[PDB]
Amino acid sequence: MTEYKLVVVGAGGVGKSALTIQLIQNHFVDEYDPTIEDSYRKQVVIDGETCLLDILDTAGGEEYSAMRDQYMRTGEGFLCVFAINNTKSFEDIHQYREQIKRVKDSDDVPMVLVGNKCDLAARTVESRQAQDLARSYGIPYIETSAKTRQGVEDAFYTLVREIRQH
Ligand SMILES: Nc1nc2c(ncn2[C@@H]2O[C@H](COP(=O)(O)OP(=O)(O)NP(=O)(O)O)[C@@H](O)[C@H]2O)c(=O)[nH]1
Ligand SMILES: [Ca+2]
Ligand SMILES: [Ca+2]
Ligand SMILES: [Mg+2]
Ligand SMILES: [Mg+2]
Ligand SMILES: [Mg+2]
Repeated sequence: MTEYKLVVVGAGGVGKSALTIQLIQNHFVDEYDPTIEDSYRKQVVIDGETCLLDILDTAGGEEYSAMRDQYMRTGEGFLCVFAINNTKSFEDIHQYREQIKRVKDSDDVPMVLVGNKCDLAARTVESRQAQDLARSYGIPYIETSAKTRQGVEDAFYTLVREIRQH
């Protein structure tokens, strides 16, 4: 069956792990344990196709950049995650995108921009601001909450649908 190798990137604390765990394991991780490099695999049906998702959950932050380079190399699509209550995380996105382009040696990599923590009310990144960034990259913008599950399947499945257009 078809395998989709997805990679989740973005600043520390934005919810990469919580998103992945919610998708794969159907619960919300409330605590914060920084990630080094974790993988999850699960068989799912997406648009009638039985397939295997292989999801790489990466370490966030400029300090782990070198480590990510090699682990990121076989990624077929990337979720670029910021949190809607963390302006710096949004400002950091372009650096993650640039890393992706470096590791894939391509300007045309399947990606989705994800604004996570949309259950929180202390919003400092407005939807339109993120829409505009995504538009510049030619990719979708989707908001998610790993806490409530809002948008979580949509984000990951949309990434699969972007891979399929490549
Ligand atoms: N309210 C709310 N909290 C969230 C959401 N997603 C993650 N969090 C919280 O934010 C914290 C960090 O989440 P985590 O997934 O560990 O972040 P990360 O991006 O994997 N960090 P790292 O790069 O260090 O591994 C946790 O306390 C988690 O519960 C969300 O959608 N809503
Ligand atoms: Ca929990
Ligand atoms: Ca390279
Ligand atoms: Mg993590
Ligand atoms: Mg503002
Ligand atoms: Mg398209």
